[PDB]
Amino acid sequence: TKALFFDIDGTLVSFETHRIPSSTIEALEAAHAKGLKIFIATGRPKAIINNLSELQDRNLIDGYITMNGAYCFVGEEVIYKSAIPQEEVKAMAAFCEKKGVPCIFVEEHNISVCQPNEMVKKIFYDFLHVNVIPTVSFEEASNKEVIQMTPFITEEEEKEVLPSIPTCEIGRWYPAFADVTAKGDTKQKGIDEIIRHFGIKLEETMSFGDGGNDISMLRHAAIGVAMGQAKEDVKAAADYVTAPIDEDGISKAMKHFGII
Ligand SMILES: [Mg+2]
Ligand SMILES: [Mg+2]
Repeated sequence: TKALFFDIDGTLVSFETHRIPSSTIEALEAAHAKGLKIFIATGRPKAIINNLSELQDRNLIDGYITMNGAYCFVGEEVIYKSAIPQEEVKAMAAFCEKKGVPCIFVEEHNISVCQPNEMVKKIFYDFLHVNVIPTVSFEEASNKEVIQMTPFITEEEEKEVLPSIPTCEIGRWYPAFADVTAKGDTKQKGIDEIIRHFGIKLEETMSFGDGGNDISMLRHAAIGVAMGQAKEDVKAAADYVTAPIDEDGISKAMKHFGII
């Protein structure tokens, strides 16, 4: 194994404590010293990655896959970025508008929210301490080149709009919102973009995840690891199920594979 891909929330950072376990930091320091490249693979836009300062201050991250693979970069170099078909951006906007539900629209250098409600303030601010996202109208947000949109819709509502965003990927790990990206843009695409830059082969990758939006990279990586507390469809997509995050699941999996 030469490249490791880690989802953030529920894989590196505990939803319960909001911290990265000490054994995870120790395991990544050991893998780093042995030459393994360590990559983040998150549905979060770079703008709101505010919980990795411990890995970042240790300079342990070699590259970032953000917005579920639609925005990837290594250092200061953007190696891959896509945008959602404008008509599908308009369709989702129209849908959220009709339904009276919030929706975040993320651009390369801007992030906005349309019709924010308590679910938005609670989840992103009170819970994840994310910076207040500026409010804008559905009309304005959907006139920009959007890399990822995050409608706060349930799985049932989702079924309602699928028909109007026919080529988009939808990744969901929570019942209250999903991340929508262009055709083919999932963490699996992010792995491919990243490894090409380092001359690393797919058979030399390992991914770690706990959510629905991790299923494609768990299947795609040579070895996929699901966190012990992930739902069963996430575990079924993996080659190995490790312990829950707060039971040293990352360090245990890495030890089990002989990486450290
Ligand atoms: Mg997660
Ligand atoms: Mg696999």
